[PDB]
Formats: sequence, C-alpha cells, structure tokens
Amino acid sequence: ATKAVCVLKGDGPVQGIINFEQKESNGPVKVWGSIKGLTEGLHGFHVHEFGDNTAGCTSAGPHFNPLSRKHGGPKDEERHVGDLGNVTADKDAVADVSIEDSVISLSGDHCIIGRTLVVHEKADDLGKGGNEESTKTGNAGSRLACGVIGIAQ
Amino acid sequence: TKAVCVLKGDGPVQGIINFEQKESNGPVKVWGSIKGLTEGLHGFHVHEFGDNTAGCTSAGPHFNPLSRKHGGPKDEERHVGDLGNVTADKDAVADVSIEDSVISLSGDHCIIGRTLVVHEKADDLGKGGNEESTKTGNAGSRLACGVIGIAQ
Ligand SMILES: *[Se]c1ccccc1C(=O)Nc1ccccc1
Ligand SMILES: *[Se]c1ccccc1C(=O)Nc1ccccc1
Ligand SMILES: [Zn+2]
Ligand SMILES: [Zn+2]
Repeated sequence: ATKAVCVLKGDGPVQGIINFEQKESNGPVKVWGSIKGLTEGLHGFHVHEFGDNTAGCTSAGPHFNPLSRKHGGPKDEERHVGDLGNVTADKDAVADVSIEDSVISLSGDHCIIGRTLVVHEKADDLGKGGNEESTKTGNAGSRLACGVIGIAQ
Repeated sequence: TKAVCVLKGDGPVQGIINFEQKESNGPVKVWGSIKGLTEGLHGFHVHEFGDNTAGCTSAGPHFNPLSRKHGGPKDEERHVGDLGNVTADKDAVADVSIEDSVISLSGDHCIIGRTLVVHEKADDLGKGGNEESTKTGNAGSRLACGVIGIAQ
C-alpha cells in the first residue's frame, strides 16, 4: 500500500488532517480525516496543481487537471483529477471526511503527492451551476485552509 | 522540474526554499532564505515522510532510500537527504545556495512529497566522535520544516 497525508491550515482556525491510502497503483484511494473550524454546510474540496504555499493557498494555482478536462463532481467522467467534490461541516464546525476515489492516485500521471489539498469557503456546484466559472472552479470561492500532500509511513 | 518548500515551526524560524533541476540526470539547485536562526551552522536535511501531523517530529528520519550512514553532501557515504548545514549570521538570516548531485526531483532519489527540516545545531557530517554522528549528525531538534511540493 501507498499512504499520503495532508495537514490543512488556515484562518479560523480552519485546521484539518487528511489521510490517503491506496492498496494497489491500479486501485481506488481512500481519503479520511477531520477538519474543524468550518461553517455549517458544503465546502469545496480539491487537489490543486502546485504544492506551493509560498504566499498561502493562492500559490497552489488551479485544480489539478492533468487530462485538460472541465470541472465536475467526483462521480462525473468529465472532471479534473483534483475534483473531490464537497466536505460537509455540521453545526459543531467539524467535517468528518470519508471519500473513496478512483481518479486520484498516489502513483503515475494522476498522482497527487506534492500537490496541494484545499478546503474552500463555499459549496462546489460540481460544474452544474448556471455560469462559466462553474466549469472551471465550481464557484467554491476562497481557500480557507490548505496543505501539501506528503508521503506517509 | 521545480519544487518549493515553506519552512514553518513552533518558534521564530521560518523560510522559503526553491529547488530546480534542468535534467533528470542533472544536479538540483537549492536556494532561498531562512530567518530567525541563531548565528552559526544549522543541519539541513530531507526527512523521509512528508508528514507534519504532529509538527516536524512526524517527518521521521533522514531520507535514506539506499540504506547508507549519515554524512555530508560532498561524501559518497551519505543519506540522500543529507544537505549539510545552512549558515546564519548575527542577522539571524541564512541565505541558502546549494547545488546537489544526489537529491533529485525525479526517480527513486526524488524528494518531492518528503519534508525539508532545518535543525537547532550544526550537523557534524558524520565526522563527530559518537554513534549518533553516523545517524543524525547530532544536529538536535527540528526548528522548522515543510513538505516539498511541485512548483510552477
Ligand atoms: Se507519485 C508522484 C508524486 C510527486 C511527483 C511525481 C509523481 C509521479 O508519480 N510522477 C510521475 C510518474 C509518471 C508520469 C508522470 C508523473
Ligand atoms: Se518525483 C516523485 C516524488 C514523490 C513520489 C514519487 C516520485 C516519482 O516520480 N516516482 C516515480 C514514479 C513513476 C516513475 C518513476 C518514479
Ligand atoms: Zn475542478
Ligand atoms: Zn543523514
């Protein structure tokens, strides 16, 4: 198995720990952990292209999109590799994250190690929104917290 | 290929370190700045895990894919992660300028997704007079660290 990990940090504190595990290179990636300090509701949850936090989460650039597709939800064929949809915070300000994804990888061209995981201000409309930005960012708004995805023990 | 690392920790130490590799079989240029350091040498290493779960301790040992002993960057007998020391002046600033032929941004020596750490004390480059010299270089605690990420 390959394992990766990401510490999310941002103002609030929006603070999170996200684990990734992939049993085989041809297999799905399990994504799990917790994020605290979130407003109740949906928050867009993406892998961004650069593992660059030089000037904060903005330095990470756009959604990780190695196949040059449009933005979508994780269940869509038409999606960025980085498109992991939304995490949900309850009134406790905590998102318990539990995702399985077949498009991200911890090996190959779709590998997310060394990239940036970001949790966003607003809901990702999964590219079903009523404007042009829907097909690029999903209108998930500002970057609340982020971290670089690293190799784990 | 380009990579970058933001060094942060619990205390005054913070830095930005850039990596550039023109060809996969070529050296990696390492440059940037670290502030908040005491005057003198500070061990400067790539550690095995890009894991900052509980701060710099979670990064584990020096990145050592070839199972060698600790050394300096100009030694054959070194960990891949062994980048020696950075030097802070009385200004508390280390200006970093390294070229290294053993680290890579491609292949089995790749350091992307691992942790860069700047240490409390000098790395003795494995020439110290104790057992720990051949493992850690006696560079002491981890002042600041970050995960090495892919850059634009
Ligand atoms: Se995984 C991983 C993590 C960081 C940087 C590169 C990779 C990787 O697997 N790279 C690679 C292999 C094959 C094709 C493109 C990229
Ligand atoms: Se580079 C890098 C950084 C972290 C993890 C993996 C790699 C990498 O490119 N490894 C590798 C992948 C594919 C082919 C050769 C080597
Ligand atoms: Zn997207
Ligand atoms: Zn070492």
